[PDB]
Amino acid sequence: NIQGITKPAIRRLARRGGVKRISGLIYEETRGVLKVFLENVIRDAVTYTEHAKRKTVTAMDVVYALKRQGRTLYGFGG
DNA sequence: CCTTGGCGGTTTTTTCGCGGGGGTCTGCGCGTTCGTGCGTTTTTGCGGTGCTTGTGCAAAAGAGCGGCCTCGGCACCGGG
Repeated sequence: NIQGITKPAIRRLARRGGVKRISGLIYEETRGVLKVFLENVIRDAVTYTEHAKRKTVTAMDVVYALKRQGRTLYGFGG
């Protein structure tokens, strides 16, 4: 379901960054880099959860993993 | 305080970037049809109470009996 990140949505995301024109081949590249980033953060959150002896990933594990990667997130109980 | 290799100014050379010009194609813009998301109400699962099913802990007398012992009576060893 990587195709679920649809073309208008990624167009909107590029548009927030101030981009005027979009190449036709860029969408697969953005899907790939988003997959890589999500893979890394999800992996770290999952092993945090497995150390915590839990079966449900909470928001704290996600914020912890992100802050450990230098991508500190405010607003979710950090 | 000694030393010398290298920065620095100067003069030739050489070469890459930008602009102009041109051409091409491809995302952008808009219209039409289709999908599949958020929003509700319904369904299945986890739990508790109440009810039902299992089960541990007074002489007296006779009759009959087993063990037993004396005894009867016999066969047998030793010798000729």
